Amino acid sequence: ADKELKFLVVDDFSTMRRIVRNLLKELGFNNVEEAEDGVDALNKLQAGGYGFVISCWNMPNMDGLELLKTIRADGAMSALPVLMVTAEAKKENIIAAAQAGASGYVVKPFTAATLEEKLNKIFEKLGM
Repeated sequence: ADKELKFLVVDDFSTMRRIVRNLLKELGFNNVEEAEDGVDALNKLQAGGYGFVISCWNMPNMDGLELLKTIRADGAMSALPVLMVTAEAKKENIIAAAQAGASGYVVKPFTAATLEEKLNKIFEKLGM
């Protein structure tokens, strides 16, 4: 993969965003920006040049699922990789995400090695 891939880390918890950003940094992905909700994420993706989205499932105003659905329906970003992050694995959330086209899903807290594994599988899957 391209270590310069521009990531957008979405979560209403700044601590959670910080974690994710540091784990990416640990894997050598330094190009990272943050969004506090689905709306903010879309405003940012509309600026352009993003290559990957890592989004929390639960956020006020526009949750991860709605954001994901919006991205997938967007002509220009319809295939942007979207990894969903959740603190609780629920069979239904997983299925719902898959179906809406989530690139992957991970339960937090996770380590850089777990993240790496998820990212590599999506990169490959997307022949990235």
